[PDB]
Amino acid sequence: SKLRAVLEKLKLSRDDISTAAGMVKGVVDHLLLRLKCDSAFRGVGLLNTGSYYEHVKISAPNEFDVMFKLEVPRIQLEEYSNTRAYYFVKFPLSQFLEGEILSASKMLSKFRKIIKEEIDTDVIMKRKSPAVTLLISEKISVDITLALESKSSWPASTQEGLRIQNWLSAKVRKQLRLKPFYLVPKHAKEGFQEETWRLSFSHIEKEILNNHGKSKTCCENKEEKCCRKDCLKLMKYLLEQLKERFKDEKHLDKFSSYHVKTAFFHVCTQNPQDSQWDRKDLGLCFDNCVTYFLQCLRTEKLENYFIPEFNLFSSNLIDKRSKEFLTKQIEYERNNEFPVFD
Ligand SMILES: Nc1ncnc2c1ncn2[C@@H]1O[C@H](COP(=O)(O)OP(=O)(O)NP(=O)(O)O)[C@@H](O)[C@H]1O
Ligand SMILES: Nc1ccc(-c2cc(Cl)c(Cl)c3[nH]c4c(c23)CN(C(=O)CO)CC4)cn1
Ligand SMILES: [Mg+2]
Ligand SMILES: [Mg+2]
Ligand SMILES: [Zn+2]
Repeated sequence: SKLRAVLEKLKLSRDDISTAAGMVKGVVDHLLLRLKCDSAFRGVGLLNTGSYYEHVKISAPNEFDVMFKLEVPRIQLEEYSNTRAYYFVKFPLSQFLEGEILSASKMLSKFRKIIKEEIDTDVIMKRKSPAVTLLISEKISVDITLALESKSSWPASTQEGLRIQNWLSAKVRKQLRLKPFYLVPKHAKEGFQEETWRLSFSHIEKEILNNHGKSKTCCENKEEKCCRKDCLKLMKYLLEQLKERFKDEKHLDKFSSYHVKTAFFHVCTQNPQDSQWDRKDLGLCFDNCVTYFLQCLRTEKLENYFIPEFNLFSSNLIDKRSKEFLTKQIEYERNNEFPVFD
């Protein structure tokens, strides 16, 4: 009942939803119209992503993630430095070519420049993530991310990813792998290799979260109201609260809600049946998520759900001392019934 009461507090107000949805639409629509006038961005289209469009945004609808996707035919990818997730792209995009290489930084710079010049709305741009980040009315943040869309087969680094066959089905895995993949202008470390792009499957994360049960009717009727999204919301709030309490501790700076989202997908793979997420077992299901995440921190292993050889918890990305620090705080919370929720 304590956790149910937490979830009630995390619910988004209907009035805040209605107001925020309109504020975002006015800004997104204006920017799309302007970008389409530029020869380079003429084919841009909207793809809504992230927690709001997955219905796992908590507390307030004050942060929205959108991709401005651009179909680019006939791309050839070259993996950068065995990073598994970062690539060079080769083939009105000639202005962005360095030789045969399509520069992520040059395309992002023009995209940001156009947005900056274009912004009944108070809109400011936050300093230069692949996103151009806007703040509407001092309240609503919007991450606008240029994304190249490729309709080709997914890169080889994904061959063993997306291990959903025992949960969502092999047929679904095959359908999802026929969808496009995206490249966003987030550069690999080098200093950054400023031509490099990063693979993204944010659209598939949304597809899974909004169609998340083994039963096709999961969450469509009162007898099948599972606790999967509630558990992700509680894990997100646990991490948010810890990061806020420890905001002056560097140890928590590199953790993000994507770490809990990725751990959560792995728990769904481990626990594929809807009866393992029954509403009446909320506390146990949340505990399964917390203990799984603790195991990831201890073993220093959290594979990207789509790119298994990309380890989000590698010491190259997050120091061992930082993972041990977060382990200590989560263990204290688990051992004391989550006082950070009170
Ligand atoms: N480290 C990462 N690796 C890959 N994709 C990422 C990473 N961080 C963020 N993303 C993607 O960017 C999207 C938006 O990021 P963000 O707004 O930080 O998180 P979110 O999923 O929307 N949850 P929230 O904290 O509620 O905003 C995520 O849903 C992911 O698809
Ligand atoms: N609309 C979207 C969706 C997906 C991506 C995105 C994609 C990839 Cl592959 C990576 Cl590694 C990413 N890292 C970050 C993001 C991102 C976006 N992001 C936030 O949204 C912070 O609130 C920062 C950090 C970007 N914008
Ligand atoms: Mg978000
Ligand atoms: Mg964001
Ligand atoms: Zn469900």
